Amino acid sequence: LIRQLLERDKTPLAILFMAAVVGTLVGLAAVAFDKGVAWLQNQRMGALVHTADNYPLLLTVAFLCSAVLAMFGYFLVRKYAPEAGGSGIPEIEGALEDQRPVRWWRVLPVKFFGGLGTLGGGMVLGREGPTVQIGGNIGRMVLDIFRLKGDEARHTLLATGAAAGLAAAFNAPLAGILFIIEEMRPQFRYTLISIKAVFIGVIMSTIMYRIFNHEVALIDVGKLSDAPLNTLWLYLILGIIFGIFGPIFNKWVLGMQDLLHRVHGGNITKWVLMGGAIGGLCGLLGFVAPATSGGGFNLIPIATAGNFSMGMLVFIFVARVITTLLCFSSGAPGGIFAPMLALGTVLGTAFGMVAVELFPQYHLEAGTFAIAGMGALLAASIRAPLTGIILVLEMTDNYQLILPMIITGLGATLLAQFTGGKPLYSAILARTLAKQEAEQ
Amino acid sequence: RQLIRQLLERDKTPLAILFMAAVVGTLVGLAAVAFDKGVAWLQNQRMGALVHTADNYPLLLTVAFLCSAVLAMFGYFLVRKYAPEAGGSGIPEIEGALEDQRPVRWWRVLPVKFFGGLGTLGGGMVLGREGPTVQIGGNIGRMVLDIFRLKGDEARHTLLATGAAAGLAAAFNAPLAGILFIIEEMRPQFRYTLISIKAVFIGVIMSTIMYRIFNHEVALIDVGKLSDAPLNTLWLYLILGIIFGIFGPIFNKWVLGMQDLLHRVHGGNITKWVLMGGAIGGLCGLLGFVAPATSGGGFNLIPIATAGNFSMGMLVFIFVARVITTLLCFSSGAPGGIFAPMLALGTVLGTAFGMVAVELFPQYHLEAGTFAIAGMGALLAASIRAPLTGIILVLEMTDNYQLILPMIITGLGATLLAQFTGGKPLYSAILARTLAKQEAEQL
Repeated sequence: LIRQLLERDKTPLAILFMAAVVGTLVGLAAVAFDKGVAWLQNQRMGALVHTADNYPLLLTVAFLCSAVLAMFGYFLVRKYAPEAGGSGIPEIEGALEDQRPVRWWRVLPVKFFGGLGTLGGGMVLGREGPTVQIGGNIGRMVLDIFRLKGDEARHTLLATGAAAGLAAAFNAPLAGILFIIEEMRPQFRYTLISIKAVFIGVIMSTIMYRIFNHEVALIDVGKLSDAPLNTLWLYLILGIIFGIFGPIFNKWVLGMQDLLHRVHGGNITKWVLMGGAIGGLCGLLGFVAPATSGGGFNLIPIATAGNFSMGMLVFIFVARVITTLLCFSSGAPGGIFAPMLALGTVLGTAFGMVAVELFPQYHLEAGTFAIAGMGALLAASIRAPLTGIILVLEMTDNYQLILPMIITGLGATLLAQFTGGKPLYSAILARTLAKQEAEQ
Repeated sequence: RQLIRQLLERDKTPLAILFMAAVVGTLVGLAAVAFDKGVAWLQNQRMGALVHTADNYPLLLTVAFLCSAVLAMFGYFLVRKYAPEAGGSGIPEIEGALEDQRPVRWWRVLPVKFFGGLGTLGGGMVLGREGPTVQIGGNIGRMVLDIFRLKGDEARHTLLATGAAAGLAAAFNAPLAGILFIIEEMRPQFRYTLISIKAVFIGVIMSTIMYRIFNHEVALIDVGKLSDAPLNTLWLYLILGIIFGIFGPIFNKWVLGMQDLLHRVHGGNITKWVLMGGAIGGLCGLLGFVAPATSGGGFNLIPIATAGNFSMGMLVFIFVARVITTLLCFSSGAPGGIFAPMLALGTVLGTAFGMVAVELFPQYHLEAGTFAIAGMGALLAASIRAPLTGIILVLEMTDNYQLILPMIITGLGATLLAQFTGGKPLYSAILARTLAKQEAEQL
């Protein structure tokens, strides 16, 4: 009696089956990207050990290999795909609506190969941007394979691919679910089946991630002490000092974009030569000191343990802000999410040392502010606290301090609105839509 | 200075909303702490009285029957008079008040939900403390807004939201599930304004602070670290998801039939209603001493059934004689929620399916107790259709965050087979029936 009624409910089960195949296709193409970025990074620095007789020659070999990888990425991006260069999240936030197209023809080779080129070279970016853009474009690709002309299936499978990309870029299933409901809330349908397709995508993508990697947390810090009471106002003070800083590192990106848009003009023969020099200089800076340059997913346990002085922390913070403004605002095919975690961990440790020095009788531990700083800086700069305070907990497993994290996320997202500020993934989207409308 | 004075009075209208959200958070923190201390004192006093007068067995049976029936009649007569809307699940009468449907009364709801809702729950009925305090928060948000007469349109649907969120957060010690409840479950009712979503955060943290002041932070359920679920038994949670998805609309149709089946035993008058409900509360207080895991508050068995073990026949007896008493003690019209009895109904079927799976599948290295954590958030997601709240709510109070993937697996299965098989959310169907009654009593 079920088989005759199954045809009456056929077309939602079609969307569920496409969500189940998206959760395999991305989640395989995410683990392939992660293994590709693990390759030719340790292989790149292992190609450096048999040439230690001439140290400037070693410097120039590191500079040239990072520069040719960045030039490969920028040449593969600035040809065949002007929509690939950037953080990826606005270019599908405008594609959940009918404002920006998802052209999977020439992005899914381009974003993957350019992300390998700009991430194995050692630039500051961190892969969730390419992983979510690849996920959304796979969610658009598989709807072209099995021909479906529904005007809601393409809005459902894009959100399913985005959720299943973010749930494999971070091993964060719950944050992969809530990223759609928080960051892409005005670009969503929620018609009682587009939460189920998102669930199937997140489940299958996390299964295909954990079937290859065996790690309980992407950032391996142990069980820190739980934050007691009568010391959560220090987390509120950290929230205030991040809410002041939030729009400052939201105006700086949009200023550095307009600054670096004129150093090359519009032709790719200057953009490639500028971005290759930027990526090579960042690779040399990563060889010289592997704390100022490099991706965001190093240095977070090293800082949250407390293995840094105050002057080293402020030098790492200044040079890290400079290099994450230089290596992302040039139209790079990488993400700005993980460098925000690096900046948050650095300033959280720099505040935790101060809070331990000033108040000894609170019995503090300077790692807890380093944990809360990422979930506050994401809330201050992208204006999405609910999918930040779980994205920094799904890969840390420090669930005991879950209340000061909400306190500092609230304190960041309040003073990010008291000061005139906007979400970065909406400011970039509105700016490129205004640029496209001014062009056409 | 003059520049910060000019910027201060320009934004005086959202800042007043945030300050009232802080006041609502502190008030529901004090109210829920007083509610938990009241029901704890009532349960401890009743058990101490029965232990003191436990000399002869028929006398001990009769005094334990008269207790939690005198309190039940005091919790029913004070509801059926002065407050015809209080005696329900608490939450749907403010889900129909996030809109403009139901009136948000604080005149005769707070001294009803904090007198009868204390008296019929501290006596030891099946219903949990989740239901009263969310309505207490949503009805004290209007009291906070009406003590200073702000009278804004965006203010009322913000202080009806932060009261519910902070009431849930002070109920189950869950500062994520409080926000996620009225982000996900209240999606057809709550309006995003980018200031209300800050006011809800303010209310949730300022109520969780006033809860963690009085109750020391360990857990609500005493299961520390169960075994993790590897990537070989993840399909086995999906079968329990299918089972709970079938049980989804099979449950809360018994509620739908019982709410109109117990309407014939008393009609509509107060005297036969309170005399039926006194016998119901006395039967439940008797079953809370004859076999003190079949009935009660619903939290006295979850560290027992999750960590330790019952027998299989004992577990199916607990499940059957718990289904037969949850409907009997809730659907009469009592002040109490179906979060905690739903969790108690989920953990027993989870432990029973775990004891089935550890015997029929020996070659999985299965710990049988870890399926009950999935079963709680599976029956909750199947009968309320709020999976994203139901995962994080049981994860806030069991602290087994090492298994978050089988939780989403069984929530997916439960929601999918509760949507394919024709079912409705219970907290929306109760609201639809009460709205139909309100529109039909006039015409």
